[PDB]
Amino acid sequence: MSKARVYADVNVLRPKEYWDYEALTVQWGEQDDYEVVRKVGRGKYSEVFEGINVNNNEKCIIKILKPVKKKKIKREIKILQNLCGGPNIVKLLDIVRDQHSKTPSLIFEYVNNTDFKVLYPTLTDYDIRYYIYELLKALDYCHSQGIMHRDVKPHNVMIDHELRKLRLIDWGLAEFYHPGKEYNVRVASRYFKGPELLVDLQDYDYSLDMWSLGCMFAGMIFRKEPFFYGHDNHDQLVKIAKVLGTDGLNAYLNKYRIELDPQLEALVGRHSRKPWLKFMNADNQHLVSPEAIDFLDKLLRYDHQERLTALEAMTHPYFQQVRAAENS
Ligand SMILES: CC(=O)Nc1cccc(Nc2nc(Nc3ccccc3)n3ncc(C#N)c3n2)c1
Repeated sequence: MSKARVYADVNVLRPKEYWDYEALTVQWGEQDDYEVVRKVGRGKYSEVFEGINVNNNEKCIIKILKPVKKKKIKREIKILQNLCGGPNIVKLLDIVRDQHSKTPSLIFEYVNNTDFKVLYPTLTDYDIRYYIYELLKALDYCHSQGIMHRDVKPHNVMIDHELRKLRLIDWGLAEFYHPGKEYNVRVASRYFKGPELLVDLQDYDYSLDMWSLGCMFAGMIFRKEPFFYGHDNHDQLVKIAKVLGTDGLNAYLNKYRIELDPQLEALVGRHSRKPWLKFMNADNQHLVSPEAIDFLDKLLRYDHQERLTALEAMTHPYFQQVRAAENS
């Protein structure tokens, strides 16, 4: 049986109303207050437009939900309400609906985000350290609130490079952490799914997000997005193993008394561990310093229990200049 090494009893001492998201009662605003300016994004669960709050004439983000079960939508909302004002946590402005179809839309703060596919490549060594650091404040904060974002990826990290402002967005897949509960493992995006998810280990925790963060951090310094480029869940676990080696995996499996499956276990095969430096070339050599490697290595661990916690990561020597900067 596995659990969390930190923040494990947050939802405990906390009244049921904090996590009993199904007892939530949505207080709907007026749909008109917000007008769609232009489309900017879309997911398999919604469409996203830059909008304008007709009263204050200020920009906003309108997330029009697609047929979602009501329980699911109360989860994304309750969690959002619970994290309001948290370091770098995207702010939920309003909840509205279309009277006829009952189509709901969540109004969020607006961020003039620069696509990561284009942004990331120009970031400097320090920018990387800086923004990862900011993303870490968001994770440590939600983890400390009893919430797993379970879907960390560039697409969900909005960055206004001009203002050097960052926000962790889209808490649809997020979930409340309960000591001992099992969770669906069809979360996160293949390229960021932790090994636990690829081996059916159901009782995971905040740790899952640190693996994803690690994948994100890896792609950034090694300039290889995604880092673990697989074609499907099976290929995902394999692509990982060809890097961390199968022994760590075998040890991982055996420690939690888990057992892969024929085609899977046979698919993975046997692989030696490939050192992190084997991924250094001339397009990233100026970003793969020892502190970077040491920090990455402490995030990308098979065993979710070994991985650094959000709080510890922010103190790793890798971020010392960012921290020293902050103390001014
Ligand atoms: C909204 C959500 O949960 N997920 C979701 C799903 C797909 C795309 C997006 N997109 C998306 N895009 C932006 N900003 C933006 C993007 C490109 C150019 C200019 C501005 N923002 N800004 C805040 C939020 C926020 N919050 C957001 N979401 C969001």
